[PDB]
Amino acid sequence: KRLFKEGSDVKAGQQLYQIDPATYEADYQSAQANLASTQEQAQRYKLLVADQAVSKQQYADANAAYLQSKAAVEQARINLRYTKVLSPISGRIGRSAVTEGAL
Amino acid sequence: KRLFKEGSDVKAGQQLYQIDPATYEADYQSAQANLASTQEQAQRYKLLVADQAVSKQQYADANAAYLQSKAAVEQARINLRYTKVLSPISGRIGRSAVTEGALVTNGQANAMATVQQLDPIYVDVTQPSTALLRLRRELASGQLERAGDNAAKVSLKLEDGSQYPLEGRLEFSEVSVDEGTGSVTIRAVFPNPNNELLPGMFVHAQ
Amino acid sequence: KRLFKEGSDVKAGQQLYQIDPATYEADYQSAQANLASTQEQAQRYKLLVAD
Amino acid sequence: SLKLEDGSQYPLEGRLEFSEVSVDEGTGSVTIRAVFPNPNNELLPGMFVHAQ
Repeated sequence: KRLFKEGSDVKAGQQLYQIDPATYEADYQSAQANLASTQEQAQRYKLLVADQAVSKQQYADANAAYLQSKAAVEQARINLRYTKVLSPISGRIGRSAVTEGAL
Repeated sequence: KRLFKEGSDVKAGQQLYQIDPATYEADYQSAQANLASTQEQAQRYKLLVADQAVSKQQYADANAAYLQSKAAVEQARINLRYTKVLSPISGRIGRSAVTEGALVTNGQANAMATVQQLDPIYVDVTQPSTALLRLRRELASGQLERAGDNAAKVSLKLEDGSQYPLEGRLEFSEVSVDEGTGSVTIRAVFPNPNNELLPGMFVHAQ
Repeated sequence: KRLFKEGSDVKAGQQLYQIDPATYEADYQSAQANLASTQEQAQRYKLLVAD
Repeated sequence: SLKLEDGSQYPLEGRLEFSEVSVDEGTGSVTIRAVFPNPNNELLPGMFVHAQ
């Protein structure tokens, strides 16, 4: 959708466009699922090496994936956020040089 | 299939194309099968740790796969949904630049079809910034037939010279300015219920 | 469910139990989805080698 | 005050800041900016005008 009237007045921070978020929203929820998982996995292993119950290697590999996840999620979050195009400033906005459905 | 007549009228939300859903529909059903499985597996293990019957590790790995599945299904669902191309808006759709049996890719540059709303229809008029101010005044006073909160009533004279049977509003809100020539462009809105008016016509608002 | 009264009379062919079909029913629909897919894929390719 | 290209006299009055904004080192000319209020959008960019 292109939620603004060509020639109208918009406020800085106002959503001007909406990029189909279906998948971004999807990847993000996916990412978070993963993180929630790995995080736990790690936090647990962190107490097992503490008791020799698990090799330093294992806990390493664990905390390794945990970081990877945390990383992925943040990146997912950012892309999702960008699906809502906003107006950098406040002023009069003109014609939309892009058509709905455009790519 | 390409379920629409080139040159016809489509309603927003109307299926315009149908991408072979064979595999997507297949992957989706597949995904759901998997989820249905892992989900149960997890829900069970959740009661086993509750009774030490199973290590926290196992229940973890379980709920882990469960989440992965739930994830996959949702993604499957979305792709399947996209196999049914729909019209973003209501209007007149032209000639499909894609024929049944063709291969289409998500991200492809060229666009399959193009819909257009032609009723009402705009008439882009360009005047010198000064001239627009003038009329804006003539409106504020009364020298002009107030059409709306900020528009004047206007008639249209086609290129051939004929008088367009209907009357439209000429909104004074600027839509674009040519900082170069300093010219302004405003829009008139006329009714076009019989599609007598088409884009590109050179006309004159009176 | 265990749809029968202990001590009752049952007829041969009568459902006596019901195992949660949730997944089986799921795998089956899944399977058919797949087949419907591959089948088409094949039937098409059968005419392409032909040419 | 501002006088439009049609000769009209823009009602509102504005500031003419003297801090230079740019210099055409070629012609040595200097460019400064006036700041007028435009609450009704009567004023649009690209208008050739005179600051009085």
